[PDB]
Order: sequence, then C-alpha cells, then structure tokens
Amino acid sequence: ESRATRHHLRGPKPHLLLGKLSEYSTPLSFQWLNFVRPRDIEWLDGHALQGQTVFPAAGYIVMAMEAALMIAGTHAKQVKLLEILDMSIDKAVIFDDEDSLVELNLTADVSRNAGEA
Amino acid sequence: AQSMYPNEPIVVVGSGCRFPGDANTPSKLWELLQHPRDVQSRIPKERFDVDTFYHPDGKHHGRTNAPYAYVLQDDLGAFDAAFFNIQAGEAESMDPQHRLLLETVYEAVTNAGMRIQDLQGTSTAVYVGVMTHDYETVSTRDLESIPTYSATGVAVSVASNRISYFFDWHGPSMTIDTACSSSLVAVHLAVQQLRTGQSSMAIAAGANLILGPMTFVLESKLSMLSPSGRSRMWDAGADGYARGEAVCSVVLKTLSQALRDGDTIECVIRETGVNQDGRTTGITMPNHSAQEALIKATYAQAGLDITKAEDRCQFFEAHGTGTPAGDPQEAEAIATAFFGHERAPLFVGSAKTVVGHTEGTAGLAGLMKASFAVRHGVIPPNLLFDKISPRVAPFYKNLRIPTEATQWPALPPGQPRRASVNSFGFGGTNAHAIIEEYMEPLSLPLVLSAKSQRSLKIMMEEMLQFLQSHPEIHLHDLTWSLLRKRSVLPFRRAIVGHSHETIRRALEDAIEDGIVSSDGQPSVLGIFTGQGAQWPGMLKNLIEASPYVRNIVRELDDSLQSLPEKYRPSWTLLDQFMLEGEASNVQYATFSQPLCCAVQIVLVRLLEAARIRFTAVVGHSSGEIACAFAAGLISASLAIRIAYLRGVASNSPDSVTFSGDAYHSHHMLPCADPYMQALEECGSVPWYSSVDAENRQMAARDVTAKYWKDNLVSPVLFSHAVQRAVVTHKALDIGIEVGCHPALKSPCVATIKDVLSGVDLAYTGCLERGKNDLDSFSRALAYLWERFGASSFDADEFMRAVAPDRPCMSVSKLLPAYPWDRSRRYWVESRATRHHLRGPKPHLLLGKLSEYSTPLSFQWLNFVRPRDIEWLDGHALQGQTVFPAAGYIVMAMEAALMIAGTHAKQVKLLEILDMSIDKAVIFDDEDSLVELNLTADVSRNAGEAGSMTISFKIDSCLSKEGNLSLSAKGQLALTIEDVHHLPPPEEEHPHMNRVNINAFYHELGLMGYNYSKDFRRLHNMQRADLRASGTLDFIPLMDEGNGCPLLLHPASLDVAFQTVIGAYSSPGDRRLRCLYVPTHVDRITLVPSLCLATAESGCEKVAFNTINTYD
Amino acid sequence: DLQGTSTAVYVGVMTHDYETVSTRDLESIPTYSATGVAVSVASNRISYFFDWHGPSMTIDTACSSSLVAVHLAVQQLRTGQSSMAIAAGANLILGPMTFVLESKLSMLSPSGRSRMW
Repeated sequence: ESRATRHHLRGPKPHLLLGKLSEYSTPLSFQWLNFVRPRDIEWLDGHALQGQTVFPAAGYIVMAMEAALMIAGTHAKQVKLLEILDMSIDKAVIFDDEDSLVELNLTADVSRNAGEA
Repeated sequence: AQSMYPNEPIVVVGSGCRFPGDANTPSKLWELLQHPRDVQSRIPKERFDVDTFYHPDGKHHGRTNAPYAYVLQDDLGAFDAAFFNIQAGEAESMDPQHRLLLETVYEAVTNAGMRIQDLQGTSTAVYVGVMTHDYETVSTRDLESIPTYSATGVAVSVASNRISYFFDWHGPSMTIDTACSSSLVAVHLAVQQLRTGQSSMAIAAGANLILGPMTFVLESKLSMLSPSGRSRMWDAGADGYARGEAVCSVVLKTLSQALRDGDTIECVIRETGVNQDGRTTGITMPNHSAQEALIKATYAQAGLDITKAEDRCQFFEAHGTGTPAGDPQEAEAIATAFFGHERAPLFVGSAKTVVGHTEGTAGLAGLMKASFAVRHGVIPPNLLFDKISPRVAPFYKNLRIPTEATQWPALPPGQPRRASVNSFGFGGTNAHAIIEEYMEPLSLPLVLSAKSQRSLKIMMEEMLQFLQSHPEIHLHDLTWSLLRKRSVLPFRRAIVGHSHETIRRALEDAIEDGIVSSDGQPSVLGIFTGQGAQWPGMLKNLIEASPYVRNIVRELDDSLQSLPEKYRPSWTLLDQFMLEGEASNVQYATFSQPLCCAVQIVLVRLLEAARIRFTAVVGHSSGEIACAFAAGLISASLAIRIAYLRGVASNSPDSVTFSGDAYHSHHMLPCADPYMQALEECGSVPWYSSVDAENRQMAARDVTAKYWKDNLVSPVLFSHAVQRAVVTHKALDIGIEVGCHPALKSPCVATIKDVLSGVDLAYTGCLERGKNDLDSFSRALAYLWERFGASSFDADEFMRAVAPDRPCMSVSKLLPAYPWDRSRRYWVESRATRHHLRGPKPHLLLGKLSEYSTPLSFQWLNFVRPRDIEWLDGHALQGQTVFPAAGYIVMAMEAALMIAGTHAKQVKLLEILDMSIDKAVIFDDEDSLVELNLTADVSRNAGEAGSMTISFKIDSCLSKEGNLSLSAKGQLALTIEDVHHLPPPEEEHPHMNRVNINAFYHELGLMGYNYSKDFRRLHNMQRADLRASGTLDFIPLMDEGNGCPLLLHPASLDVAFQTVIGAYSSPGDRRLRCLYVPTHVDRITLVPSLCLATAESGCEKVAFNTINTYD
Repeated sequence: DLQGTSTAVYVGVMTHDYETVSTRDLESIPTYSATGVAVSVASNRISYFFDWHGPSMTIDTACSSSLVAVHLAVQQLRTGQSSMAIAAGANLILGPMTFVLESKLSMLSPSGRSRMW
C-alpha cells in the first residue's frame, strides 16, 4: 500500500462539492478532486446562464469554505471565522448537459498555520 | 492419412491478425515473418509517452528500462462499433484488446470462408489468451470518468464472451491467462473442446496490447523486459523480452469437421499439450525438464516418436523471449526432447524476434509462424540473432536458428511438413503445439456486404484494387467465395460481370453510383414471357459460354428431333439463330415461339440449379409452354417439343393487349387444329394457368392437348393468374420475369401491388433487351442476393450444376479483409489519466507532475531512494542518509523552472523566500523509498509585471506506513521574461586562515556531518572574522531522462551551506558542538542563466563568500 | 506424493483488485509485483509451490470462471494426462475498482445482498 494508495482506499468521506481529497495531500497542502455533473448534484441544475448550466461562483466560494473546514478539522481546529480574500473567478464552468462531467480540483495550501496566533 | 492420428487432428482453417509492422492480415503477417524488418519502435506518445516512464535502471521506482515495443501501427481506438452493434459509450468503455479481438475474429471467420449467419447461433467455442489488460487500469486508474459500461467493457473475461455475444455463439467462451503461454493454452483448450464434438468450431484467440505503463513498469521491476527493446532469442545480447502488441484469432475445427464443411485449411494442429514448471529456482524461472516432458508427452499423444526424425518437427517456434535465464532452459528442453537419446538440424525460430514478445497472444503468434511456414514450406528467419548465447551453445549442437528464409528440409515422401510451437508463461505454464501442413490428398454476381454503406463502398474500392492486383484469380471462385463463403451484412451490393474487365468496370460503376440495398426468403413467382417479346440473339452468350447451357441445348435438340416426322425438325434456332455475331432477328413463329420457350426453359433450369423455390404463373404462347415445365409436372423436353410443334391478353387491371389484324384470334385458330392433333401424339410447384382463367390451374387438368391449343386460341387472363398466385401465397417475396424482360414487368408488378394492396413485391429480370446473357442472369442473381441475403439462392449447388469441372475454391483467404470504419476513436482517458500516460519527463528531484496539476497549481510526485539518486548517498547526518536542505531548495527551483516553462516564461531570476525545512528526510537504507511531493502553487502570475510568486511545499513521507508530512516550505519569486541580476560579491574577504578541507570535513563528521563524495566537493576554503570564502566545485547535475542540466547539483548548494559552518567553525576547534541542519532560509536567490552557463562550461568550479551573520 | 506429478491447476479469477491497488501508484511497486499480481500466476504459482507439471490455467469467465475451470479440470482429468487437478476460484475485495465498475451498470445490490429470485 503506497501511502497514496492507502489514502485512496481509506481517507475522508467524499465531501460534496469537493469529492475525494487527493491521495498526495498533506495537512499543509490539500487537493480535493471531483467530477461534477449536474444530475449528480440535484440542485446544480438551477444555476443556468444563457441556458447552459453553469457552476455558480457561489459554488466555488462554498467549495473554498468547505475546504477550509476540512483543513481546520485536519489540524483539529474549529473555525470561528472564515474569510475569503482576493477571490477571483477566472473561468465559469459550463455544463454541456446534466450528464456531462466537469472536473473540479480544489487545491488549498495553508501558506500560514498560526493556530498559536 | 493425416486424419488417422490418435487424437483427431484439429485444423486451422482461417486466421485474423493485427500484428506490429502493418500486419493487419495473415498474408501481411506471413510476409513480415519470412521477410522480417525492424518493426519495433519507441512507444508512441499516442499510446503513452514511455519517455515519461523511461529510466536506464529497470528496477527504478515507477520506471521502465524498455522504452521500445513491437507496437501496432493502427489507432486501436478507431473501431467499427456500429459493425458490432456496440454503442459509442460501450465501445469507448471496451478494452482495445476486446475490440481488436472482435475485429480479428471476424477476419478469421471471413478468411476461413464462413458466413456469420451460418455460425450465428451455433455451438462455436471461444478461448482468448489475455495477460496484459492495460485497459481496466488506464480506463479505471481514475475511478471518476469511468464509463457506465466499463465493467463489461474492460473485464478480462468479456474479451472472450463479447466475441460469442456478437457472433451469437453458444460454445465455451473462456478467457485464458497463463502469461505468455495464454493464447497457446487457449488453443489446447479449443482443441480439447473440438475433440469432444460439442463445438463444430472454436476460436483460439490472443490479445496483448500496450495501452499503459503498468505492464512495462511491473516487468522492468523484475528486469524481464529487454532494455535494448528487442527479444534477442538465444543471442549473447539476451537481456529480456521486448513487449509486442498483437491480436490474433485462429478458427480451429476437427479435420473431418472442416473437410465436411469445405473450409480451406491453413494448417493442422495435430496435438497441443500443456504442462507446467515445478518448483523451479524462482516463479519466473522456466524449467527445461518440464518443457522437455511437455514436448515428449505432446509427441506421444500425437502418435509421434520423438526419437524418429520422420515423426520429428523440422521447425520449432520456440518461446525465444531473449531472457538470459529462460532461453537456455528452452534450448536444453528442445535438445533433450528431440535429441540427447543416442544430418539436417532442427530449426528453431521465435516469432517474437520479429513481432516482439506479445505476451498473451505470443503463443498464437508463434503458432501463426509455425502455421504459415508449414503451409508455405518456408522456415521464416529470426530478425535478432547475431551470436549464439554462451549459455545456449551447449544445447545448440543439434539446433539452428534461421537467419534467412530457408526452404523446408527434405522429408520422406508422404510425410507432411511438421513444426512445433512453444510458449512459456512466467509462472511456468508451458504450452506446446505440434502443427503440420494439410496434405490436401456464366459466373455468379460479385456480392459485397457491410454493416454501413460507407463500409460497403470501401469494400467495393478494395475489391476493385484487389482485382487489379490479382487478375490471375479465377472469377468463378472469387464470386462463389463472396456468396457462399463470405458473411452477408445489412448494406448489400452486387456487381455483374462475365470476366475480370467486365466485373472491374461494373465495380467502378457501382462505386460511382453509391446505390446499395439495406436489410430465409427464397419465395419467387415465375412470370413467363411470351411471343412478341423475344429479342434477337437470346442465349447466344449463355450457350457459347456455359457447357451446362450447351448440354441443355443438346437436350432441347433431342426433343426437337423427337417431333412427328411431319414436323420433325422445326429448323434448329439453337444452332441457326442463337449464334453470336449474327444476332439475326427472330419474329417468325416457327423460330420465335421455340426460341422463347428454350430461353425460358434454360433460365428456369438455371434458377432451379441455384435451388430457387418457385411459384408459377403462365404468360402467353411460349410463356405458357415453358411455364408448364416450371410446374414440375411437364418435362422440359416436352415443353420445347410442344413449342417447336406450335411454331409449325389481360396483363393487368389497367393493361389489355388483345391483338389482331396473330394469336388469340382467328388468324392462328385454324393452324391450332392440326397442331393439337399432333400434340395428342406429341405430348410440385404451385402453378396457375392464365390461358385458362381458373379451371386449369390444377396438376391433372393442364396436361390435356386442348389446354396447349388454348395457349394460342383462348384469351390470356395473365392478371387473374397473377392475382390468384399472389393471393393464395401472400407470403410471396419476389417475382422473376423468366425470359425476355421487360415485357411483363410493369403490368405484372402493378397487378401484384393492386391484389396485395400497397405490397410492392420485388421484381427481377433475367434476360434484358439486347444485353449480355451472362450479365442478365448474373444481374438477376444479384437482385435476388441484394434482396434476401444468401437465403435467396444456393451458389454451391449452382456451380455444382454450372461448370462441374474445377469446383470453386474458398479464396476468402486472399479476399480483402473487412474495411473497418475506424472513423471514430472509441477510447477512455480521464484528463488525469491522459496527463499520466502523457505529460512531462519525470524531472529529477521532482518525479512526475501530478495528474491533477494545473498551470497555476502543480504537484511533482517522487519516491526518492538513495540508490536511485547516485549522489544522494553523499549527504549523511549521524550516519543516516538524509535528503539535503539544498535538495529541497533545488527541488523548489526546478519546480519554478517547470512552472515558468508551463507559462512559456524564462526565469531571469529565482528567489526563494521565507523557506523553512520542517522535517529532515531520513533514509533508513539506500533502497528505502521516501515519498517527496513538491506542491507549488503560483499565488501571483504577473508576467505582465514580470513576476511570479509561488508558494511551495515539499511534503515528505519516510515510509508508506506513515502519513505524508511537511519536509520543507517556502515561496518562490521568479523574475521572468516571455522567452548582474545579483549584487557583486564582497571583496574576497582579505585574510582568512586556509581551512584544511580534509580536516574540516573530518571535524564535520565528528559532529555528525558525515558528508561524502559529491558533498565533499568544497575544493578550498579559508575563514576568518566570522566569515569564510574560497572555491567550491559547481558540479553539474543533469536528468538522464530529460537530457538537460539542472540549475544546481544539491551537492554544490549543500557545500555552499557548509561554507557557513566553516565561517562559524575552523577545523579542529569544535565550535560546532551540535549538528545544525538548515531549518529556515530567509532568502535564496539564484540566477538560472549563470548557473546553467557554469554547469555547461565545464569549469564546474565557482568561487564563494559567506558571512556567519549569527553565531 | 504430488510433488513432481502431472497435477493440473485451473483457477477462476475475475476481480483482481490486486494488480490495481498494489499498482495504482506505479511508485512503491515492489520488484516481484509482476508475477505477484499477474492474473495467470494465480494458477502457476500453485503448481510452482507444489512442483506440479499439469496445466495451470487461470480462467476468467466472470462469475462462471471457477466452474468453467472445473470443466476444464474435468476435461484434463478425462484425458488421463493428469491424475489430479485443482479446480480453484478466487474473488477478493481489496479495492473499490470492482465495486465502482459494477455499480456503474447497477449490477451490484444496493441493499448489499444477493436476493435470489
């Protein structure tokens, strides 16, 4: 069992909006891998732009906040507050059809872990 | 005889091959084998970039030392899913092994001369040997993106089952896996399945494909593969086996079963034994004794004495994988089986030298080499054999590896050429097969069919090219093979032509037109043409081109001479008017009536020779007389005789053609009286009269002379007879205007449609107006075939009647293979999987970039062990080998380089800010793997501002038992461009006691810094005033897998760090009372251009200054 | 007694989670992974340990594999070439590969039990 393989067979639940944490993740660096298709996310059909189903920017924000929750849990921390700073939505995810799979990889790297602070 | 062997000799009747070197058919495979070429090539990036996995050391973690393989030159994703009734999603889900197995099995069935309909629903068995199922890993490495039909598409078993699923076979469908022997083992099982009699036919198939690095890495871990990339059988260069992509299918039958079915034979598998290696010196190690016992037992089962040369095999397709440990065992086994029990040698040659070691199908591959050879009497050579291996030399006394296409050794008369095939799978499952040569003790329409009209057009093009290439091939045999020995498919076309030129031009016309027909119906209605429709020179070509028609004409002449002397003979039109070149007009009753009668008699006899089941409706005048014969109650002789004697109508509800000032009128009424008076002394099929409206549609009432008189006297209700025939037999399928088309076409078809409301039953003419007789009849048969497949008529019986001499041969072997659509590439690749198979080189110190990386986020994954990094052994702390902090820094800088390259940026400057080494990577042993994952995320990409900020983290995991931890972290600030940057060094600090480098490193080791080799590269140093300077070797480091230098050899940077300690401590002072390791670097800053320039300059020795700022 | 005899082996294996779990991460793959996880070896190794020389097929006909092996073994026993024949079968749950693949076709029972008929 490569420790990546162990983290693959084992590991956290496939968190919604995030999928499974990458096998090569760390307490300091994480990469949740998912393949979102609208039919697998019942509510995602509601966000349509120009007819096409588009992953909401609020979706990216919720993904980031859930990643923050999972990171804090990894450090056994409870987040009293959760800011998202200088966030930018570069490319809207357009879903061709409700069964189309769009890969979302949320890579979150704790540049500062100052739980002492 | 060859069928008298103890166990019934199975027979290879056909084969389908997808072998490397463009060998997409057995003929091409044989040409390659007897004329080998350097087929092997670098693993195409279309399959997987092996350079992303290549490493000279085979045992290197996650690498393969064999970057070559005998790969197929075809797009394996290009598959005719529509042909096999497989949907796009399922076809993509399918293993390319399964798809190519389907294609090759269909090719083998075609070559054997079998229609899929004939085998459809039979008890045919399938035994597929597959070992290297890269699919079910490539398509499933990322569980996400796995298609719905992945389970069955990639399941190893389905490889066989799906075949039988498509062909509607009910025999056993094993998918065997005995490693390299798998396919051959399958043959054995197939052979057994054929010797039980439960399966009249058995596909023995094999499939090995190169779709992922899994197999390469696994085999190279054991050094099984050949780093040179070629399976040098029994050669001194033996260093493993080169993987090869091959999909083979072989149709096997019992010799008696094949002969009774009239299938052309490729070879005779006399016996196929399977044995296993005992507890050899290792699971992978083959056993010479086991293989010798296998050969001896197989020959004994075949009834062959191994000691006798007559019972011996002159050729031996050896396993011949090029393994230094396995090849000697095989040579010893061969020598001790065929010799060592006491003068041409016993030729030994492995196909894997030419097409590579194709693992699962390897056995079958060898079988093919043994098959074609034994069939062609040529011992194919071995491409890679330059010097006999010293280990194989002792057993090479009685053996000779052919380096040239050698003619078969002389044999005793009556003894078939005999070859042997050996395939040993790692684990030791050895399969041995004994093969032999089979001792072998007017034309039909050229029919083509495909599952798509595009495929049918490509078939027409390929057949035209084949005819141009092979004008020598008999047209009769070609058409008979295309009809009886080739599968019928939804989209159909038929080509009409008497000779090669005619058929080629008709094929050209069909190709230009593009008109084809789409989608047990031999029911035809015989509509018989009458006087007034006869064309000049009818049957002239048929009579002068078909001896069967000539014999029929002789019978007609005999009937003519049987007339009463008053009317004996009505001058023979068969030899006066049915003449080529003359084409004299025939309107005279004395000739026109018997001429049409003979035309229709000959045509109906030909149709019955094709076993066409008839319903009969009479026409007028001759159309009646001939129809009387078609009823199965009146002899043809009587019909033609009555027509000659007579020599001397309501066609449809909308058509009436009563004629006068002539027949059906008083003009011929008087002559009918004496004629009938002569007919009184002169003479099974549903048959309906029309001359007599209703009463004489019965068997017994149609023989009266008054009916033959009414033939010309009474009015003809042809429409009523057609109505009766088509309403009493609503199941009727087609109608044929026997004789002079198109006289009765329009009214007859209109009557059929009217009686059967809206039922536009097919209509066909067989002798057109002024057209070639052979072409006319062949076009009639072509229409019949295009309408009702092979069930329309039987070509075998037709050629049994027509041209009994030279029975048609199943030339399906030489016919072009089916032109698989290949338009759409059905493949599965998660973009992570694509980045895995593909992607950048495995950068040293970094490994492979993570599959889920981005231009903005990257994660290089590696498993560093000191022996795989030769220099890494030099950095030892407290004896343990420890990954240098300089190692982490160089990893970060190389990651910065790769990131800049990803953005097409050249780094003018590369700072590392606030770097921290959190956990030193301790290597327990030089072979211990420590996982290093460098995750670098460009928090700022301001190439517009010329900057790039990248937070980087080298996470480390010492052992797979533990979790992934942080080894180092920091930031990278890259000053970049779309393609003196640092302060000049201080003034070479003036006075510095010359630090004895040997003493310096001795003290460092005393304090736990056991630096060695590359990390003792500090050429000279001198320290004073809390400072040090000197010169350290800027030793270059380059990635052999990439062929380019790195920014820094971590040894040089670690020596630079040691300079800080030197400034802090002199040799022999012991100011370094504890082992300090770099924990937090405030700012490194490297000029990559200058570092690379120094590395490539060759000086590799650079000066340095250093301040021990805090001490 | 069986050591060195012509005993055959016919193993039915369909669900080789190993060769995927142990090879999902090509790094950390052990040296003997090739033969250790190769489907064929499943049979061969048996005969290798017991020093058997009979056929050592590793069959895969999906759920029928092992029974098919029996048939082959039966045939191998009716030829007289093997005084004995192991008919074996092996299905193990070591990775999610098989579960995900089968559930993609809904082959598996969500209730978790094969409710026959």
